[PDB]
Amino acid sequence: ATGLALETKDGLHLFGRNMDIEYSFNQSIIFIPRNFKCVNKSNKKELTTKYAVLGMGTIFDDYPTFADGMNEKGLGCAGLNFPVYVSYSKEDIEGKTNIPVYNFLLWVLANFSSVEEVKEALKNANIVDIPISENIPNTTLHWMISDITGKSIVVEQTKEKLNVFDNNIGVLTNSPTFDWHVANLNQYVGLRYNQVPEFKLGDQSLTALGQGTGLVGLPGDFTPASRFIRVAFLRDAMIKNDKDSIDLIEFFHILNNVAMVRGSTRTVEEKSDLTQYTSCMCLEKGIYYYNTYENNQINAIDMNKENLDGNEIKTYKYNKTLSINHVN
Amino acid sequence: MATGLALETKDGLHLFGRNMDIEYSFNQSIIFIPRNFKCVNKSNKKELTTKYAVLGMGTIFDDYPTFADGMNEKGLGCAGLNFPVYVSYSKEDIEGKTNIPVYNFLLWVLANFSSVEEVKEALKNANIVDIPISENIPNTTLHWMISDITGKSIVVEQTKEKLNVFDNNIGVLTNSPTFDWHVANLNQYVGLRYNQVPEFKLGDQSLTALGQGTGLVGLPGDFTPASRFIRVAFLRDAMIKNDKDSIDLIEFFHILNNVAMVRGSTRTVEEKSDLTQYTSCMCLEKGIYYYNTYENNQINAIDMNKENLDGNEIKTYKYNKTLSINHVN
Amino acid sequence: ATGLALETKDGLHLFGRNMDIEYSFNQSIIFIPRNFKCVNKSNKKELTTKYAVLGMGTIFDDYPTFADGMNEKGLGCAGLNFPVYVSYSKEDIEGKTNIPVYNFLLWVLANFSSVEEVKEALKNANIVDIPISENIPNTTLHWMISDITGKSIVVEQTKEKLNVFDNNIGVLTNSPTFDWHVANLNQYVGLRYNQVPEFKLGDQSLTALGQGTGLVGLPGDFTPASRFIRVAFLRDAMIKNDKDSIDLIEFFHILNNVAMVRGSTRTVEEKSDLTQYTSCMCLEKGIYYYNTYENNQINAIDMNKENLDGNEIKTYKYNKTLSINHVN
Amino acid sequence: MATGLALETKDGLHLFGRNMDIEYSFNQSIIFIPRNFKCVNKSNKKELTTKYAVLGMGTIFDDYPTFADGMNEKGLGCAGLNFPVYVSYSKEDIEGKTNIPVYNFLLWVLANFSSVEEVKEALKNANIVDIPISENIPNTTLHWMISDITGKSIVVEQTKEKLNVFDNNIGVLTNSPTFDWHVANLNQYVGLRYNQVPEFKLGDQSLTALGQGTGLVGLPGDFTPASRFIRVAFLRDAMIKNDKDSIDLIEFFHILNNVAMVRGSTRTVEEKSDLTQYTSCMCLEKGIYYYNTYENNQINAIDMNKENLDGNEIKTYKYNKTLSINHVN
Repeated sequence: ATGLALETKDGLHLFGRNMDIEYSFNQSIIFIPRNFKCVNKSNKKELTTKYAVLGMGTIFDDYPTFADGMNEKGLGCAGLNFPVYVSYSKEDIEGKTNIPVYNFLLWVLANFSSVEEVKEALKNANIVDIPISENIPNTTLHWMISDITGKSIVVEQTKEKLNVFDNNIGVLTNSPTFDWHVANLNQYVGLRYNQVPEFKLGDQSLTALGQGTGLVGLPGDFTPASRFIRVAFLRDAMIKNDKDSIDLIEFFHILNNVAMVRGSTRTVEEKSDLTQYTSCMCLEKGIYYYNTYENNQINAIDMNKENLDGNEIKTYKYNKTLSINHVN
Repeated sequence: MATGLALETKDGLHLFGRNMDIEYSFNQSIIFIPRNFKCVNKSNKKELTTKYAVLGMGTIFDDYPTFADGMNEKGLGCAGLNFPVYVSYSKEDIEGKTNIPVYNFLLWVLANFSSVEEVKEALKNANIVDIPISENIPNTTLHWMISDITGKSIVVEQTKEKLNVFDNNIGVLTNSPTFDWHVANLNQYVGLRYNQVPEFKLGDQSLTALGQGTGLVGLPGDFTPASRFIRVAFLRDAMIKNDKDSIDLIEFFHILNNVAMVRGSTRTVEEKSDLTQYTSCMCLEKGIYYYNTYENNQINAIDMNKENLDGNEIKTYKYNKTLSINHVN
Repeated sequence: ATGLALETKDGLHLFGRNMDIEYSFNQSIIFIPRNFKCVNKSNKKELTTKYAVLGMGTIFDDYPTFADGMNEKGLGCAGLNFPVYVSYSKEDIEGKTNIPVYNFLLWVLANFSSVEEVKEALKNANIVDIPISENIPNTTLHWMISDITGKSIVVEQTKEKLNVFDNNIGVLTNSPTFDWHVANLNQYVGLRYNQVPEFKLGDQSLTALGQGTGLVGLPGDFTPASRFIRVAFLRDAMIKNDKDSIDLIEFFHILNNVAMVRGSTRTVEEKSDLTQYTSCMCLEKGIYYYNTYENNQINAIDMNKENLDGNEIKTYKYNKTLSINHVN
Repeated sequence: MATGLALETKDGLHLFGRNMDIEYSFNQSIIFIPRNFKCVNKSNKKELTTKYAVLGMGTIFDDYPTFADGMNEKGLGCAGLNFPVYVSYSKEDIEGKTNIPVYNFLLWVLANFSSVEEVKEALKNANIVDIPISENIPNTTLHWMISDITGKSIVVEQTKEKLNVFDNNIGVLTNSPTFDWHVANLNQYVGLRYNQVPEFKLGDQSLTALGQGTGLVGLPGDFTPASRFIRVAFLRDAMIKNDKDSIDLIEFFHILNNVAMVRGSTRTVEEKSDLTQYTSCMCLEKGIYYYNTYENNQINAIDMNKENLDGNEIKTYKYNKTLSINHVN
């Protein structure tokens, strides 16, 4: 799983993700209008949305849970895998605003409008390991949150406390912790985007045989660490050199580089780990762009073309049928 | 440029295409040439009458077509990839050989021959000469990949000594150094593993895998011809080994997406961004030319069978640079 | 700077280091006998040794400061560079056992006999930034401590508190923090010591053209992180496969691999960064083995061949003259 | 095996030697042969009378010497390194050529020739034949490096087609693939920097160097012939570029120590540990053979000028495997 935040040539903010899994999770695009009451049948817990929500997820006993999404105010949140360094409390903690793991994403999007608003509420917050339904256990997760100011934060609950890191890298991946990755970036300060044409090795002259010689040392594998490295420097390079050319498609070019291909990443259960879908949320415009592994054409769902004061949940069929434009 | 790829689908169809990695636009369009079309080079008066119908990406200077990558009606496909050094074109013609200009080699293969085996025989007494398409447009240093409906592919490189015709059992191609160098370089990566390594007992310390893809650690991530060659070769192999039965059109694109250049991270000495301008994919049996671009990632299809193969006009199609979004609601 | 701990084929414990610097620090081997009073002229601070000390260091106004050394009871300590993540308090902290940076190494060796003894005292301890002399500022440091039990710890004072990590890796380098390096090891679980002879790449057969194919992916550079990786896996490989063959010279073979060579590592001041010396302490026998960049022959100083109840500091000239054995 | 290295000291003396990377012992000792010594192979009755005095590492089977690496009185040095594939020895003799057995090539160079230029000319009509030193001891697949007091070095590799004699402007050598492959592989690492990169501004995030040697990130750390070749080549270059005036005997060892194999980390398929058994260094002008071992790291010197160069006996010296400690007190 890879998370990305970007700013277009005309002020707009793009925030999305790569979902990297070896399976399906019955996912669909889910729309929730303003003032919508949600009741969990299992534990009788209630949530009424203050803002309209649009994102990817699934529904259990009429209860919506999200993998990533955005609200009407331009706040976006993505839930990425966090294998070993995560730590949830099994029961509620007194004083703290206790949030069930499955419900954290919705809680961010339904209640708040800005990154700052989320920051403040998260000071007295705690993630509790209570499942959505009794035999549907919570997954190991950590979240990236971004808004229309261009600022992004990272939520990671360790054994010590709930950490809210400022994300000045603009990207998130998976384990280890965020501070580990930021420090790991220092190991790669020798990388150069500019072409290195020649090298004088004494009597022998060494000439570059192709482009991209200045990046030799970049890891090519699909581990969380390597993917963090690639996506961070690819992003940096684009901002530095081609800021005026950043539009919707550039978001996908960066993430495609860290996308898992069928066959190359095999689990111990002998399944192929794929980048099943890539989403991108235009926060200002309230549009959920996404494409899948089977169908690469960008599909757009606009929340402003729905009734935000509606009474029902609207869902959209996950598109896994390749769409080709026939020229002749 | 470039990365070349050949692949066999679950239904047993053969896909052959390429990435084009240049930092500019060469005014390209998709060119179609019918059977028995006489192509007249106005600069040097050289004729070419096509035996088979031809379709692919290229450009036209003075009514004369030249290809970067294409295919014919017989399911023979050819792609032209950059080859900086290690290539020597004969300045003047050679006596006894079949003298073929650099710009014209690609069309020569597609217009005259139906199969790879037919090309191999004809290339025994062949030479590539350094004659420009016009006066002011010099020839680019090129090397080619040719594939057909049998599943076999060849690499054609002209060195100072001779014109080499390698067998391509890897199914891939990039750029300099020579093909034989790249094959030998694969041996460095015999320790790569597609399977997950979950743990390692470091004496007293237990090391557990942080995420997926630990076996492929050591793979290069950069965009040099060599590093791109290794990635595309092993990614391909992995898909054949584990998922032979799921190979289809879009799998071709996923493989090449990994070795695709991104804006900003590959900067030429003339401070310009090198990008994967377009990715083409030719379904050889069906004669359909699929392609997307850096600007528009939707695959566009151009079927040559929908045209009159006995026509008398070269037909072109505009190069799509406008993103095609599907508005769901 | 690289630190290493090892166990011989016959029970003995070897602990030492690589000193990687672009300069000289007027270093010499320093011997201190039992019950020796040390008075700092600058700040009038006092220290009387409970145990005899032997190690590498220098002397300012009759005050000894150590880079690495051991005591008579078999406790060893090495002080390695810790650039950015270190944090010393400028003044003393009440309650805590405040220790000046320059004096920490001696404080460990003079007062305690075992790793456990040091662990206990370090619970209420703090490192204070007080210089040895007014214009001789303290360096950014973190320490590895090991004894005759085979156990090793790592002392790192961050902004939060004083951390004592259990070193089950048997090695130490430089920044980032120890927990960062231990986590970074997970990225390299795919490494194999065993030869990978062939690979079936479909119709093409790939055959190994030399030995050591299973290690492809190992970093070759001389950064603290890469050197941590190499030295940790080289150590592991030796324990696993050739435990019965581990003697004194094996210690040097491991560290030589991570040793800096003249010319390759240039500082911003255009100086060549070298592995100036490599020390190795046989903790049981009380022998300080070491060799330098100029002279590679192992030189041995035995503390038991000195008067441990003596009255003076004994020093030994740092050997930088190559010693060759003439066979004929 | 192996890694070969040539280096020029501050005083202008020429050092040539090698690492030997085998997982066993081949009963080796330092062999000395005086002028005009007749070496008689008892198995196949072939003669060799030396023109110059010879010294180096090797072994003796049936009173006949064979070298792994050595030098002569004239300052010509030669080393034999492993060459798994890409080498083809002629099974039987070739008509017209100078037929030289594999085991005998090293001594042939040192006994008959004084300079590299003299060797080059003689190698024009030369061939390496696959004749064993005895009946039951087969020839190892080898390739050689020859250097002299001029500072010039050559690489000699016999392929299926011809006997190649490359110029060595890198001053280094390892093993398979061929020399020309390794030279081309250096081009992949043009972005390596000996100088420290202190910082990198990643937009909003400031990245500062954790330690020293950030420019050389991307360098391979493993012990394959290729990875060893790259490290030894650039480490050498760095020392010449920045510290030309500090080059002396021990600098030779520091360079090779980096590409030296450590016990346990290089495991053969026969589950044995591959080690750098010995590291030799020949001072060509002075005729002194310096060497250390895996067991004893102290450099041992054997001066050939201290012997009677007009002697009538082959003289040997025991291979030192006992650690030499200097007891200070």
